[PDB]
Amino acid sequence: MGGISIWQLLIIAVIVVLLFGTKKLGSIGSDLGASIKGFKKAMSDDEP
Repeated sequence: MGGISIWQLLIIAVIVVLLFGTKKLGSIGSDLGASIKGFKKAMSDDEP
């Protein structure tokens, strides 16, 4: 924090994605991204 929010993430995410080779996110994000969707989806409901 202290200046890091979406902008830093954007540059970082872009660099990370090209530099990583778009292999990890696709390999880990598959279980990880999915886990959060299930998590967020589970808590997304029953909330204002």
